[PDB]
Amino acid sequence: HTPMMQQYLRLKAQHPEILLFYRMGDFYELFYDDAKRASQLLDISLTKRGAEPIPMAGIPYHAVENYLAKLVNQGESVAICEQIGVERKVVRIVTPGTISDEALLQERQDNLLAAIWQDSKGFGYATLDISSGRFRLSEPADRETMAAELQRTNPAELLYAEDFAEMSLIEGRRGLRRRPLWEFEIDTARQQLNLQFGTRDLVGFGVENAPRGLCAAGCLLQYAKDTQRTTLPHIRSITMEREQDSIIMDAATRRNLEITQNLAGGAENTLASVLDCTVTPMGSRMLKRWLHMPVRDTRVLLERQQTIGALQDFTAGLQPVLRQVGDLERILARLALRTARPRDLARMRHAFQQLPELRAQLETVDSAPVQALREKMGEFAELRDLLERAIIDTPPVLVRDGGVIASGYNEELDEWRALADGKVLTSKGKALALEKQLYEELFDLLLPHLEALQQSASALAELDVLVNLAERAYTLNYTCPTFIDKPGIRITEGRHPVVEQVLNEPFIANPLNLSPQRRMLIITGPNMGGKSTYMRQTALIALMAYIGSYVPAQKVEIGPIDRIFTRVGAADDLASGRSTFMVEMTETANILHNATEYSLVLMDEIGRGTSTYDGLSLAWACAENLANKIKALTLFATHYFELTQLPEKMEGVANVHLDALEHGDTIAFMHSVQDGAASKSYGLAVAALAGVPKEVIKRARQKLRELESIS
Amino acid sequence: DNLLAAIWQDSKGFGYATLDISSGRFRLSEPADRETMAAELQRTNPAELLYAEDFAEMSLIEGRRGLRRRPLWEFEIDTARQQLNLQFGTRDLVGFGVENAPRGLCAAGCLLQYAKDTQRTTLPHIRSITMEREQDSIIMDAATRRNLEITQNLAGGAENTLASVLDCTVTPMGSRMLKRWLHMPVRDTRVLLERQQTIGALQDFTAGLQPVLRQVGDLERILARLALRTARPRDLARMRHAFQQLPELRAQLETVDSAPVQALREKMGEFAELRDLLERAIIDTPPVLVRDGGVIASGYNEELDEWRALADGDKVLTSKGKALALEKQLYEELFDLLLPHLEALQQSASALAELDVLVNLAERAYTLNYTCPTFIDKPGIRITEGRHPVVEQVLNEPFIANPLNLSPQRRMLIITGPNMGGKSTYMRQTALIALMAYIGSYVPAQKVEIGPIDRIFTRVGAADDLASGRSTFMVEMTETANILHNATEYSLVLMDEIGRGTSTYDGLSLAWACAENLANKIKALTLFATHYFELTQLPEKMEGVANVHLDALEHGDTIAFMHSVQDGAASKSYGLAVAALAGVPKEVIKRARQKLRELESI
Ligand SMILES: Nc1ncnc2c1ncn2[C@@H]1O[C@H](COP(=O)(O)OP(=O)(O)O)[C@@H](O)[C@H]1O
Ligand SMILES: Nc1ncnc2c1ncn2[C@@H]1O[C@H](COP(=O)(O)OP(=O)(O)O)[C@@H](O)[C@H]1O
Ligand code: VO4
Ligand code: VO4
Ligand SMILES: [Mg+2]
Ligand SMILES: [Mg+2]
Repeated sequence: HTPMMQQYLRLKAQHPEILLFYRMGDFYELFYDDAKRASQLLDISLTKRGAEPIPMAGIPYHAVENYLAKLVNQGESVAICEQIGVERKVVRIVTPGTISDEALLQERQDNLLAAIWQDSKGFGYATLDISSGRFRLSEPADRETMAAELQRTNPAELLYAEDFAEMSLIEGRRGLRRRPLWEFEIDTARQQLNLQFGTRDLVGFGVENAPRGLCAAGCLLQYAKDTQRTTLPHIRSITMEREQDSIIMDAATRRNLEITQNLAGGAENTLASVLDCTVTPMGSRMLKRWLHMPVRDTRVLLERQQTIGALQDFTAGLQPVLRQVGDLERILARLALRTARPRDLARMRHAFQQLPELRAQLETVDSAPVQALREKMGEFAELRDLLERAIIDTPPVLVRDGGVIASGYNEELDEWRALADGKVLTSKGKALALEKQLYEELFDLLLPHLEALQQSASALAELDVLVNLAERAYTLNYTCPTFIDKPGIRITEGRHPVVEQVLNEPFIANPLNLSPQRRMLIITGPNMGGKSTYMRQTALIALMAYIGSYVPAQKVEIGPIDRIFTRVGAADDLASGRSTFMVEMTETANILHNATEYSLVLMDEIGRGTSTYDGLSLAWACAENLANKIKALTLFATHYFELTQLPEKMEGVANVHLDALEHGDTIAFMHSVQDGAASKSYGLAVAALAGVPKEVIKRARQKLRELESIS
Repeated sequence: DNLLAAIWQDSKGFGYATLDISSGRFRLSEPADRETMAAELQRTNPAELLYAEDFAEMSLIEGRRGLRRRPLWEFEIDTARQQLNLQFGTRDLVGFGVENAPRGLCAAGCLLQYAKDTQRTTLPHIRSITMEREQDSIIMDAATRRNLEITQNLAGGAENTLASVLDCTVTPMGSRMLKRWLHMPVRDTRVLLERQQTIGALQDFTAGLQPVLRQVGDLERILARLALRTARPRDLARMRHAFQQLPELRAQLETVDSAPVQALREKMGEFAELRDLLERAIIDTPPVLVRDGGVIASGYNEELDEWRALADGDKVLTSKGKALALEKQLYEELFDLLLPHLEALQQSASALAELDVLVNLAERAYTLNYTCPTFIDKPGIRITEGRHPVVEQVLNEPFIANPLNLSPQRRMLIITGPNMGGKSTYMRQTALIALMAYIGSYVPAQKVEIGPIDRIFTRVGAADDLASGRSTFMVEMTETANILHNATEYSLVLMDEIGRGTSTYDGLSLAWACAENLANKIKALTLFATHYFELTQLPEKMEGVANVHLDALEHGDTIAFMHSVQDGAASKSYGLAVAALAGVPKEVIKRARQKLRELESI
C-alpha cells in the first residue's frame, strides 16, 4: 500500500522464489512470505507491522555475513538489495554454488555450481567453480555415468531443466534449482560462451563438437553472470572432460577405497589424510581433486614423477616458503569480481614477497618440469611494489574503517588527513572519500595482470602438492612406478598406504602379479588374515601411480587401467525398495555389463546374502564370465573353497592364499601371500578373539565336528 | 553378598567396579554425580572396597565394610586394559560393551588384580565385564539407532526416517522434543499412559489447537536469551504474542475432560501480569536492537515521556541523549521483573512443546490409521495387521500387513523366506512399533500388546574398519558378542543373519550355538532372519523356538512375492530369480542355473 512497500513489491516480482534482504536504514529486513521463511532458518524473531499485517523480520547490517552463512549452508539463495541512489537494485545474489566470500566458503573444500541437461541422445553436465575459475564440460551417456559424475563433483547448487526426464539421481541433491527450458538452447549457449572466452569458435578449447555439454554450459555461464551481477574475467577456458582421459570410478568404489571420506563419514583414516600434509589450502583442494580423477595420459604423469624426484632433496626449504603464500586462488577471484577486502590485498602482497625466494630455490634444481613451474610462477615485481607503497602493513578488515591507504601513495590524501588531525569534519569526510577512490584504482592496476596471476596461483598450488608428495615419499619410503603398454599390475613388497601408518604393529608387505596370462587371482584365507587389505592395497597403489605420486612398494609396473570396480560389503535401503541382495546384485551387474579388458575388478565375498548353493552357482558364473569373456584383470576374495577348483577347469585363473598358524586353540596371522589355496577359514577362532562367550564357541565347535562328520 | 568393589575419582567423573565371588559377575559403572556415587555405594553395599590413596572425597566411602586402600599404579588405565583383555582372551573389549568407559575400566583393573590375590579359584570363572544400567529409557546402542533409522538414515540424510514420518510439529520446540522422545523412550508405564490419554483426548480438536500453537512459536530460545539478559527487543515482543495466545489455548483445552490434558493446561499458565508489563512497556513493532532506541513505549515511565517531548518538538541533542540513557535503564529493569518468573516460564514453554508434540502425534494417527498400544506385565509382543511406519509412506504399491506373536512360551522365531521377500522389513516393523509404543505414540498396527523391553539390539550391517583393526567378520562377531553378553529376559534382539562372512559350516555352527543360547539361557525375545535352511530344524530340538516363513510364487523367469507371514520353513530362496531382476546378464543367469542343477544333483 505505502510507496516504500510498493518498491519492495516491484523488486520481489523480479526475484520471486529467493529471500530478499531489502536494506532499510542500517538493518537488512525481509517482508511477507520471505520474513516467515527467514525467521525459521536464521532463528530471528518475526514482528508484524500493519500497512493486512505485513510479517517483517530483520538482521543488523554489521552481522549480515554471519546470517548469510546460515542460509547458504541450508541451500537458500538470498538476494541482497542496497540503495545505490530511494533508488535501489539487487547488488548481488548469494547462492550456495557461487559464494566467493571467506566466511561463507570452506577453506579446504570447493563449491561447484553445476548444470544437468538431458537431450534424447544422452546427458550433458557442465561445472564451474566461481573462485578458481575452472569451467569443465562433460557428456555422460548413461544414467550410471551421470550418477558417478554428480557424486564425484558433489555440486553445491545443481541447475536442472524443468523437463529433465530422470528426476531420480537429481532428487535429494543439495541446492537443486529448476531453470526454464529456454535457457538450455544450443544457439544461445554458443553465442554467450564465445563472448566470455573472446574466441570466434570453440575449436581451440576442443568443445566445439559436443552439443549437449555446450547447452548446459550456456545455462551455467548465464546464471553465474546474473548471480554475481558483473562480468566474470576469471572464466577464460572451457576444457572438456572425456572418459578416456581419467580412470573411471563409480560412487561405491570411491567410498569403499576411502579416498577422501571414511565409510562412517569422517575425514579421519582416509588416503587423503595420509597423503595430504600440504602447507597451502590451494594444495589441499588440488590434491583432493587429483585423487578423485586420476589421469590416464602418460606424458602428464611422467612430468609429475620427475618433479617429485627433482624437489625431494629441497622439500624442507620449499615448505616454509610455500606456507607463507597461502590461498592465492581465492584472493585473485575476489580481485576479479572487484569484491576484495583490504586484508586480502595484504595477503597478496605477502605472497609476492615470497616469490623471489621460491624462484631462487627452484632455479638451482635442474629438470624440465621444475623449470617450467618456475617460469609460470613469475616474480610480479611491479605488483609487489604497488601493494607495498599503497597499503599499510596491517590493514583494517573493511575499507570504510579507513587507514587502508599508507601515507605517500597520494600526496593530496595525506594532506587532507593531516589537516583533519591538525573544517575537521570536512577534511575527515574528504579523506574517507579519497581513500575509497584510491582503493578502487588499485583494483584497476592489479586486474590487467589477472591472466598471469591466475597462471601463477595454479603453478604455486601444483608445487605445493608435488613438494608435499615428495616430502611424504621420503618419510613413508614410497618409490616411483613405471608404465607398460599392455594391461598388467606387477607389485613388489606392496603395503596398504592408510593401514601401514595407523597400525602400530609392523605391516607385512605382499607381492602381486596380474598379467593377460594370469588375469584372475582367487584369494582364499583365514578370516582376519588380510585378504581385503591385499585387494585394496592393489587399488590404492594403482590410483596413487596414476595421480603421478610415488607408490608405497619397492617396485611397481602398472599397465593401462580403464576403470576400477570394487564390490565390498552389503547394505539395505528399505525405503528405496532395495534389499541387501538386490544392492549387491546391481553392483555385480554393473561390473559384468561395464567391465573391459583394461579395467581392474576387485570383488569381496560375492554370492553372500543368499543360500550357499545359489551363492556359489552365481559366483562361479560371474567368475567364469569375468575371466573367459570380459578378460578383465580381477582379484576375487572367497570363503567358498569350492571356487578354488576354477583354475584347473579354466586357464588364466590362479589361486593365492594368505595363511595363519593355529596354536593352543588361538590364531596367529602371518599376513603373507603365498601361491596355493587355504581349506580352513578359522571362523570359530576369530569369534573367540572377538569376545563371543566361551560356552557358545564350545557348542559351535561340537556342531562343526558333527557337520564335517556328516559329509 | 560376597562382593568385592573398587572406586575411582578424576576430573572427568567417578568410576566404579563390582565383582561377585559366588557368580563370577564382573560389572563396571561411571556415575558422574557425587550423590549418585553415594546412592550406588549403598545400593551395591559391597563386602570390601578398594579406593585410590589420593581419592578426593572419602566421605562417600567414609564408613564401609572392610574398606581398604591400594596404590595408584594398580588403577592405571593402560595396564588395566591389557590385563582385562588377557584374562578374557579378547583382542579388544568393544564386544563386552565396556571399551568406551575409561574410568570404569580403571577401577575394574584394580579389582581384577585384588581378586586374583584374594582367591585364584574365582579367576577362571570370570568371563565377562558389562556396564550396569537400570535407566528408565530403553537402552539402544548407537548402531541400533542408525540401523532402525530413528532420526538419521544409513546414508546420513534426514529423509526416509521414523522422525520424518512423525515430525509435522507446528513449532520448532515441538520438533526438538519429538526427536528427544524418539532417542530416549521412557519405560515407565505411568508417563506413557498419560501421554496416550492426551493423544486420544485431543484427537477431535487437533485442527483448532494447531493454528494457535503455531502462533506461539519457539519460546525455548527466547527464554534462554532472557536468562543471559541478551534478549532482543523483538524477542520480548514475541514472548508478549505467546502470552496473548495462551488464554485461547486454555479455553479450548478446558472443554476436554482428561486429567493429563488438565494438568498440561495448568502448567501452561496465563502470565497476565507479565503480559501487562510487556504490553505497556514495549511498542507494537520494536526495533531489532535496543541501542537505537524507541523500544520503550510511552506511559511506562513519566520522566522518559517528558524527556522524549523535549527531544522532539544542541541543548535539545543533550536531552535526546538523556532520553536514550533513561530508556536503556528501563529496559534492563524490564528483564529484572521478568526473571523471577523465569523458572515458571520454562515450565510453560515445556508444557506448550508437549501439547504441540501430542497434538502432532494425534493428527499423524488420524491421517495414518494408527491405534493405541496396551501395556502388559510379562515380557511379550503381540501385533495384529502390523505395518512398517516409514516403508508404507514411501511405497506407492500397497503394504501387506503381517501379524507377530512373541511370548515366553514362543520366544524365538526363525524367519526364513525368498530374497526380497520382506524378512528384514518384518523384523524392523517389530522394533519401530515397540519404540513408537514406548514414546507414548499410537503404534502403526490394528492392535498391539507390548510387554516390558529392557533394550533393543539390532545386528544387520556387515562392514570392516581396516584402520581400526577389525575385519567384517570381527565387526559382526563383536555385535553378536554384545547381544549374548548384555542381553536380558526382557530384551528384544533382532539378528539379520550370522556367519555371512565365514565358510558355510563355521557360519552355521555359530548360528546354531548363538540361536540355542538366546532361546535356552538368555531367554530374550528374538527374531532371526536366515538363508541357512539347516537352522529351520532347530525348533523341534529346542523349546520356545518356532519357524515363520515368508511366501513367494515362481512363474517362468520372473518371481512375485506375497509379503505374507505364514508358519513353515520355506526351504527355497529364489536368489537367481532376484539376480535376474537386479539386471545380471541373461548368459550369467543361464550358466548359474546349470551349475545349480549339478550341485544339487550330486
Ligand atoms: N601384511 C600385513 N601386515 C600387517 N598387518 C596386516 C597385513 N595384512 C593385513 N593386516 C591387518 O589385518 C587387518 C585387516 O585384515 P583384512 O584383510 O580385513 O582381513 P579379512 O578380510 O581376512 O578379514 C588390519 O588389522 C590390518 O592392519
Ligand atoms: N509386507 C510387505 N508388503 C509389501 N511390500 C513389502 C513388504 N515387506 C517388504 N516389502 C518390500 O520389499 C522390500 C524388501 O523387503 P526386505 O524385508 O528388506 O526383504 P529381504 O531383507 O528379505 O530381502 C521392502 O523395502 C519393501 O519395499
Ligand atoms: O572379510 V573376513 O573377516 O570374513 O576373512
Ligand atoms: O535381500 V535378503 O536380506 O532376503 O538376501
Ligand atoms: Mg575382507
Ligand atoms: Mg535383509
